[PDB]
Amino acid sequence: AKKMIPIDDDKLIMEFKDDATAFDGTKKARFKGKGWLNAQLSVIFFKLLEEHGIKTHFIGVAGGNRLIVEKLDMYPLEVVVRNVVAGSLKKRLPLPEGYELPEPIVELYYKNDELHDPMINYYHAKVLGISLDEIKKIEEIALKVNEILKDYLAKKGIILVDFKLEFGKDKNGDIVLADEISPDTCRFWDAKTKRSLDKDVFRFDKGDLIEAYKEIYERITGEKPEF
Amino acid sequence: AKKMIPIDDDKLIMEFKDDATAFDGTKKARFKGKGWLNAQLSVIFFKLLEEHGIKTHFIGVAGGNRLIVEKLDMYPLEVVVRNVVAGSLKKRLPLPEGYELPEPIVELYYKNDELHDPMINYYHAKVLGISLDEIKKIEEIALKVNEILKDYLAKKGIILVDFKLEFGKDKNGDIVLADEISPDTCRFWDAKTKRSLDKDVFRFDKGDLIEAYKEIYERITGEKPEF
Ligand SMILES: Nc1ncnc2c1ncn2[C@@H]1O[C@H](COP(=O)(O)OP(=O)(O)O)[C@@H](O)[C@H]1O
Ligand SMILES: Nc1ncnc2c1ncn2[C@@H]1O[C@H](COP(=O)(O)OP(=O)(O)O)[C@@H](O)[C@H]1O
Ligand SMILES: Nc1ccn([C@@H]2O[C@H](COP(=O)(O)OP(=O)(O)O)[C@@H](O)[C@H]2O)c(=O)n1
Ligand SMILES: Nc1ccn([C@@H]2O[C@H](COP(=O)(O)OP(=O)(O)O)[C@@H](O)[C@H]2O)c(=O)n1
Ligand SMILES: [Mg+2]
Ligand SMILES: [Mg+2]
Repeated sequence: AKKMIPIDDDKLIMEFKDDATAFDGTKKARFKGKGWLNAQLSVIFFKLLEEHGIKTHFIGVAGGNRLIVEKLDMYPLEVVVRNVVAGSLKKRLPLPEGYELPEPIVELYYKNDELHDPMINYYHAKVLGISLDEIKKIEEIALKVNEILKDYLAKKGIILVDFKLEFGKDKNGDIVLADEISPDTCRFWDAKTKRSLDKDVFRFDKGDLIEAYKEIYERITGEKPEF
Repeated sequence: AKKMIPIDDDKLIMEFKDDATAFDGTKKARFKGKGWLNAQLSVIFFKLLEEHGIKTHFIGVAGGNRLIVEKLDMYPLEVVVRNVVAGSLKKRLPLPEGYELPEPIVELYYKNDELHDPMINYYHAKVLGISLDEIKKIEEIALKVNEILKDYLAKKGIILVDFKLEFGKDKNGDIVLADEISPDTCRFWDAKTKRSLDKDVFRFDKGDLIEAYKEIYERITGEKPEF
């Protein structure tokens, strides 16, 4: 869904594409303007998190669908935080879609195509070269990001159902929030109707993706998308 | 593979059957004497662990295939400890069968038929009513059991590849080792040849199960099985 283009030893161009993919790449479509929306929303979320003292890779914008970001030594992880039961959590817990969790759940996934991103725990992570201290710091950050995003979104009639983060290490060996934060990588539900305003619209044919992503953008910024 | 028969409020009969099952119950056979072997080996392992200060449910033997055990409030968990890469670990880590782990891996599985025993982490466990303190105590015990069994077995030319444990709570709220410890619930490899002396013989048609289980029994006790 994104192009990464080097600049020097220090930074990268992160370009968001109009392509959407689901079910291990077996479902595909293109949505004009999706790249733009995902980029803008990432910018907005990264700026919010920075103000709250979250170290992120965001440096700046490079016009349109492109962000300027700090190059990191990436952890091969996808870190999922979950507030409300949806998606794959229904295969691990005998709870219905929409069940409100008594506290957030953090799941670790091994980012590995050959193995299709299997869930892992702290012991697997250690065998992968990720110390317990590092894992603990990663989850601590993910849970803080959760709090800030859910609070900020709740005040806008949006429930943060779950979401995925990625992380890397900077030259100082600090753990820095990376990749993207968009309706591609989060579940957003309208607080009243409880309907999806995210990639689930594309996954399960729930309506128009662009319209749902625009709606998210409008309800967050108070403005209509210019493209 | 086992019958559980109540006695009073305090204890249960644990009866080991000759039935073997694999691949979510899609492969089945009966092996005369398997019940006997599994019972005896469980007794031997529970006695070893008790001597080492592991609290287990073992009370006594009730002749033949039947053990007397303390009734516990069971945790709905299967706790897997792994020393050498085998089985499902090959789908989570890009490592070959027989790879020696730099340290043991503990995996938690939600004992749930509808969901087919999915792997879980500490956060899922908490939603299931299992506190972090409880999980930490459970893994602490599993890792101690690992050390004792692998040491004791290594001195007998047997590598403990991985194994599954189960636990419950007694009336004092102590965490007590439960269920069974047998060639059904462990991977045992001959140290020299590295061949399976466990249920994998039945899983992948590697030879005779009874002969492999007898071999385990003989190499552990120094005596031939009487039945
Ligand atoms: N700051 C960063 N430095 C280096 N790599 C990054 C950074 N942020 C994200 N990445 C990586 O760049 C890629 C972004 O493109 P994406 O479409 O997400 O690829 P993928 O299909 O591998 O997830 C991902 O592999 C992601 O982990
Ligand atoms: N001390 C104990 N008290 C109560 N239940 C136990 C104890 N030890 C084992 N169990 C449970 O009894 C059953 C033993 O029979 P088993 O064939 O293992 O059944 P299952 O197919 O459910 O694993 C299991 O459900 C196990 O969790
Ligand atoms: N490879 C992945 C997997 C999940 N996710 C996101 O992480 C959250 C958890 O998704 P999930 O575990 O239910 O997986 P799916 O339902 O997406 O298959 C969802 O918001 C997904 O959008 C992601 O961005 N990338
Ligand atoms: N339901 C289960 C699952 C695994 N196990 C044991 O736990 C260890 C880990 O097995 P595994 O995770 O590779 O699963 P399988 O290879 O048995 O499918 C093996 O020694 C199994 O014999 C068990 O006793 N009961
Ligand atoms: Mg990605
Ligand atoms: Mg059992």
